[PDB]
Amino acid sequence: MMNSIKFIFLGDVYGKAGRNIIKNNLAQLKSKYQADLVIVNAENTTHGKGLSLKHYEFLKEAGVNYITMGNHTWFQKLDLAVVINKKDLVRPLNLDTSFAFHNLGQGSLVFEFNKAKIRITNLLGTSVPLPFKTTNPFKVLKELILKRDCDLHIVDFHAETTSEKNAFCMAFDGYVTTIFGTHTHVPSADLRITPKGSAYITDVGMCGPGFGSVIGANPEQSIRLFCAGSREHFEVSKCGAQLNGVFFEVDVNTKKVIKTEAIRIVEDDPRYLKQDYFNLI
Ligand SMILES: [Fe+3]
Ligand SMILES: [Fe+3]
Repeated sequence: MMNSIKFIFLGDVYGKAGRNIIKNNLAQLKSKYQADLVIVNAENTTHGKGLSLKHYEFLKEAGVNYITMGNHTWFQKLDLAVVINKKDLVRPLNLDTSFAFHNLGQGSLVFEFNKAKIRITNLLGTSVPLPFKTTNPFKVLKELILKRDCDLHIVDFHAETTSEKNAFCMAFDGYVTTIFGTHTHVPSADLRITPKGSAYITDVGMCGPGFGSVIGANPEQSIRLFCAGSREHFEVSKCGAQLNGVFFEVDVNTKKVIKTEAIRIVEDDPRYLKQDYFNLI
């Protein structure tokens, strides 16, 4: 018989484009994989940064069960007290006490699902430039692990560097169920069940604007930044869309990952064809 739990983890939700492609495909995907639970990083949901209450309910009504965040966790000030306090939402645990919000919400949570105590933890890589101070991710997660209270442990490591990501993978490989990297907005072809029985991927990717955008932003301001050096406001792209995620199923008994598959959907937009960014635009 052997009962397992089938999950679906989606990368950084970015703007209206990300919101829409998830609403239009989650049911189908949930059905295709017979998924039991859906987890998503929603750090870029509202206007490319943070999550409004309105958008939190949207994701919730779209089928999302749990949410992890990142460096833009606290941008939507108006509803943060209410949003990040949501019981099924986890923010970076890795926060230094000098930072306001160091105690606003959960950095890790536990719930049980069919004879299984499941833990979801979110952390910030030391390689990510932040306006505030953070504690060491490696040390923090190690201490949490030594607390030994969970059969499954899902980790969303929001980091910038491939070296920090893989060093993290090497450090906690068998001590956790999954180590999924996020933050670069580009999926890696890294996905696999590790030699120790965990699931790993350098970066899940993003759920937001598609080809014709720069990591979710309008190309114009981006090209200018890298050319002239102008600091002109970033703008959310409305060009097409992409959905990136990971499907994985554990085994409640051995609590080892038994299967993994990368999930990807790309929608091109004809409006990109009319663009001529070459005129360093
Ligand atoms: Fe992001
Ligand atoms: Fe980020």
